[PDB]
Amino acid sequence: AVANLIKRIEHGEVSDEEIRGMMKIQVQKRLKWGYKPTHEQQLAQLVTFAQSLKGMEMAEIPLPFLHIMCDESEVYMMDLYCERAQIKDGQSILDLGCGHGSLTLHVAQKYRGCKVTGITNSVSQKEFIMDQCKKLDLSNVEIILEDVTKFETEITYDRIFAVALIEHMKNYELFLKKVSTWIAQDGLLFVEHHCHKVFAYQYEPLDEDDWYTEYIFPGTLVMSSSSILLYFQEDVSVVNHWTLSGKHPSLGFKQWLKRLDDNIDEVKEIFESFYGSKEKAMKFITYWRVFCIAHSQMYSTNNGEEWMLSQVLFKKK
Amino acid sequence: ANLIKRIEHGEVSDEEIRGMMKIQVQKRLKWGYKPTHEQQLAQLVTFAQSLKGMEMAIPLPFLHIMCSTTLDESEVYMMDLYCERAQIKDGQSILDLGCGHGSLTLHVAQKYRGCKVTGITNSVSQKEFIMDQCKKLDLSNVEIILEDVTKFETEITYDRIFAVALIEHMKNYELFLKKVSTWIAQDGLLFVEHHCHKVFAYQYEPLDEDDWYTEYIFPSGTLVMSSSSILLYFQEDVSVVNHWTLSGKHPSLGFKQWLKRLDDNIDEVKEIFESFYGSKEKAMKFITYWRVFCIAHSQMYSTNNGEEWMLSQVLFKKK
Repeated sequence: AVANLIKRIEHGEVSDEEIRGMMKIQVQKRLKWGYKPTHEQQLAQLVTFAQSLKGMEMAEIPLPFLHIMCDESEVYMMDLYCERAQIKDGQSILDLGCGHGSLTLHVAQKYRGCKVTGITNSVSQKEFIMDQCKKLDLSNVEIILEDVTKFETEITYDRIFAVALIEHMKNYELFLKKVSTWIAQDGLLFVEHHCHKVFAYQYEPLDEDDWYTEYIFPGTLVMSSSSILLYFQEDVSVVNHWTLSGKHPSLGFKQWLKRLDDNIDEVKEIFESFYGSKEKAMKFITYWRVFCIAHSQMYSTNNGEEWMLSQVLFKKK
Repeated sequence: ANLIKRIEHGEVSDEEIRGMMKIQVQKRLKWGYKPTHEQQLAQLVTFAQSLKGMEMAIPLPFLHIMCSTTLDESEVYMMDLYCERAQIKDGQSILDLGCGHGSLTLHVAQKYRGCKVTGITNSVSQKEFIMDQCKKLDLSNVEIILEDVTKFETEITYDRIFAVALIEHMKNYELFLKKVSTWIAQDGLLFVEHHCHKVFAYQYEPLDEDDWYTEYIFPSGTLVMSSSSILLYFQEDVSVVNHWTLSGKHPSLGFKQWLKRLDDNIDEVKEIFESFYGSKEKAMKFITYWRVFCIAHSQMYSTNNGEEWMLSQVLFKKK
């Protein structure tokens, strides 16, 4: 019944510093769980995990919040995406899970001859984007409101982005097979995924003093490893593969935390309207604070050489 | 330069050679390991992409001599492990690329009487070291084709293909696997084993002015040491089904055992080679080369308890 610690964090009786201390322990426990004494064992563990994903299913916000939130490190990364995806003016572009449309809007403005199509889960996000289009006068963008795991079209695209989407997937084979059908002749697919450098795992509690896992990930999601997509090349082939150290996401979470805290009184306002309650507002806020605190700590581990980012460029076949 | 001459006349002990290799090894590790995963990975992918621009690629009495575990037993254990991981079954057509001594080709053909086994060698000799074995063992399910795998063309497809100790001699893995993929039958499999370093890959180019090992052992052919995961980046024409590694202790042990049999029988071997090469010292020079090869590589694969250089095995299906 570990479930008491939370409202303590939640009335603020547990400091950010204590939460980092707690995550340090969680990190050491996860690393010890995953690492193996020999390469033979370490690799077997990864191939066995990849095979298990093939037995799974592909997969399982107020607008004043998006306005407050949503910094040129974001710009750097998005230029890096365009360069590694070899974007050229004139191409048709598909953005899978475009979210806040940060990438969709950036490409549309940089490459005015491109046609950029975004696919999103949410009304609020489609709204934020297509009304970002009106202020930059972008005629460049179409947003389709739909489930990516359910979407399909006769249309093919020169370039497909899949950033922050793998994190919600389990059966990578079914995902890449479906996406492969949308790739035009000589088209390319760019994927970015948070990972551990060496091993993969499902978010399951490590022992009965592990609160992080069920708190942050209440059913079954997967942390990928940096090389795991190399074992899913039945329908696409790898063109290139890069990683970036955990310091980059670490900083991202800390900056996001800062923007939230710097604006906390108006965020606290927005979520009371949206949720109709101060208690529920308070618990959205606490969840996302702990998320940033805990993941900032996680990605910083060992100078960013444990958890990190993986980017993979695919072509069809 | 003159270091080489001296080794050949036996004024450079085995222990000195092991020591020289320990030094070489520490230099190669320092050269290969990078401070960050970003750089480490970049080094590997850039190396694999460079392979895509490259080309693809003994007296019988010696073979009769050389052919805690004994050498014999570990060899049998390894060939049973190949048959298990390659999912061999009685009745399959089986292609052995670079069948060499013909050990695996004969092992398979003997165990699965219903299999047809075809081997490929580019040798005057090895072909009937195998074909002599067949007439002896009274096997009729073996055919050996005299040919360079590099230029070999066929329209036949096979349920199972073996490529063991072959990749070590190749550079452009992309070209190799494309040609081979066309020989895989419907629902067939390709089993590859290669020596490698666990993390990084390299061409055998001298690390510095004191690097005698690289030129002495790999004069040219601009040969390549693979990494354990490098074939993952060569999946345009084949798809990985499984992937295993075995620690360096296994090949290290093998190199030690081979040297022991060579040394246990040096009288006969010198006889054989100096007859065969029509020159005594030219025979001391081939013998020295293979002794140094075994001593150096036994030491290399032993490094850090077998966790640096090792064996990688990859099972592929057709795309």
